[PDB]
Formats: sequence, C-alpha cells, structure tokens
Amino acid sequence: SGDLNEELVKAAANGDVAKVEDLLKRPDVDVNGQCAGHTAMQAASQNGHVDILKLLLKQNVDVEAEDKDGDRAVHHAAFGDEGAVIEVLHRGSADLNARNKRRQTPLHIAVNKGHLQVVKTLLDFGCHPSLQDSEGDTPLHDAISKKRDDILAVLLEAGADVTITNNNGFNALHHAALRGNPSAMRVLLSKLPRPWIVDEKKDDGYTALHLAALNNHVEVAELLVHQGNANLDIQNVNQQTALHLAVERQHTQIVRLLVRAGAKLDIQDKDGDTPLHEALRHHTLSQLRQLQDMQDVEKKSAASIACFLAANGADLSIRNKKGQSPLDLCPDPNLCKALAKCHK
Repeated sequence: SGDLNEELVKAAANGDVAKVEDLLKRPDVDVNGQCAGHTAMQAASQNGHVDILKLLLKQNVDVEAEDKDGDRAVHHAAFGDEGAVIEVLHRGSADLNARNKRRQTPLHIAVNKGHLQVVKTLLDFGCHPSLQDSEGDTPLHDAISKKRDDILAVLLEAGADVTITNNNGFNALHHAALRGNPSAMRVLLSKLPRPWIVDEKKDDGYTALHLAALNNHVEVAELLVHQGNANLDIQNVNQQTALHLAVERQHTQIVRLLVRAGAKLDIQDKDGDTPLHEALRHHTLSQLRQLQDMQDVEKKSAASIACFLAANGADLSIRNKKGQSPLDLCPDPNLCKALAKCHK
C-alpha cells in the first residue's frame, strides 16, 4: 500500500509526530517503505525532526538503508543543519563513515553544504576527517572549493590531513593555490604538521608556489613566501622556478614579490634559459607580431620585467643551449641600452 508509505514519509518530512504515531500503530504500515525511493528515516533526518526519528528508531527500522544514490540517513542529515540528528543516528548505531555512490562521507556533504554544526558534531563523534571521494577529494579539498573558511579551520583542528592528494595529484595546499584561495591558504599554513610540507611537489614537480605564480594569485603567493617560508628556488620537472613561470605569463606583481623576497635570478630551465631570457624573448615576439601585422592584409610589460630583472642583478651573459645570451634574444637596441644602464 504505497498510499500509506507516502503518508508516513510525508508526515515524517513535515514533522507530524501525531500522524506518524498513529501510522506506526497499524499493521499495514511499512516503517521501511519507500515513497519515490525516499524513506521516512531519510525524510526526518534531512528535515531535522529528531522526535520523529526517535519514534522510528523504536520500530526496528533499517538504519543503513541507501537510496538510488547510496545516501543513507546520515547523508540526508548532512543536507541539514541539525546536529541533534547526528547524535540520534549515532546512538542508533548508524555508521557515520558510510559512502554513497560518489564515495562521499556525511562529512563531505556537510562541508559542501556549509553546515558548520553538523560538521563539528560529526567530527566530535570520531568520524574520519580525511577520507576520499570518487575524485580523490577530501573534506579539506571540498572546504577549499566551496570557500568554507570556518569549516576548513574546524576540520584542521580535528586533524584533517593536508598531504593527501586528489586523483589530479593536488594536496590541500596545491589545491588552494590553483583555486586562488588566500584565506584558506592562511589557515592551512597555520596548521602544517611539518614545515617542509610547504615545498612538497606534485608529480610534475610543481609546488604550491609554482601554481600560485603561474595563475597570478598574488596574496596566495605572499602567504606562501612570507607565512610559509616557501623555498623560492625549487624547480619543477621542466627545471623552471616559480620566477620562470611568473615571467612567462607576464605576472609583474609575482615577479616583484619573488625578486624582492630574494629569488635567485640566473637559474636555467631545461632549454638553458633564465627568467631574463624569457622576458626578452616575449618582448621580441611581440615586436615580431606587430611588424607582421603591419605587413599583412604587452611588449611594454615584457620590457619592464626585463629591466627589473637587470636592475636587481640578473646576469646579462648567461648562454642557453642554443648558445645565445639574453641580449641575443633582444634585437631592440634601445632595450639593450636600457638593460645595460640599469645594471651593476
């Protein structure tokens, strides 16, 4: 009798404790019935109706019952902001670590939906703070993605692990640096289990500081440098430093930050190029494309970066594998004159 299941589930969703009581007094009422795949336990858990949940628990209900997505009562409670539901389900022996089809724990959902009290109640009951979902993402990753800064701090107090990498190979710091999340990075850097975690490399050799420089995240990069004491001169697999990546993408504020912080300037990449090489190359290529468009039918910024590097001590003579010095990549005579003038 799907009508009676519908009535039970709807009363539970709405909080009609009287109606639920009268229904449970009947022999033709299924306490595990599903109306549109939704049980009364899931309804009452999602809507916060602790008293209805307690009556259901009296009736030997199946507590570990999934829906079509693998969501149990605990997962539906995480769609709400009532920690009391977590306490009742935990007293009822529900598994607070259960995975749905996407392998999300209730903690994952609570994080994603920004429900601080339920996140904290889960953590206080001892749920594991760093499990991984189908995409490899931990609750810390989620908290960074959805900009839940208070939840991120709470997770880190419960011992959520910054080192676990998602399927894409990003740990919590890498992920905050890709997303350009300064306030998440500030908390993360306050909670490092060991200092050198700031310099941990992805498989491609990218550190968090590489990611922040490459994507022009100035505050993230300031935090890494000055709050995390990030090593400025680490080289990715391509042997590029963060200063190489900032010059390649013409992120002048990142250039300034790295140089003023003391970044080495003459490190060479796989091709033998220094940052100065690459700034001059970009200048010349802009000039070439200008003269090519004029003869058919951004160069200021590159010049400015090159002069900054020179003024701060960049070697003008280092030779790459093709044997060419930085000046050999700059045919512009005026720019060469400017580089020599603001040097030594």
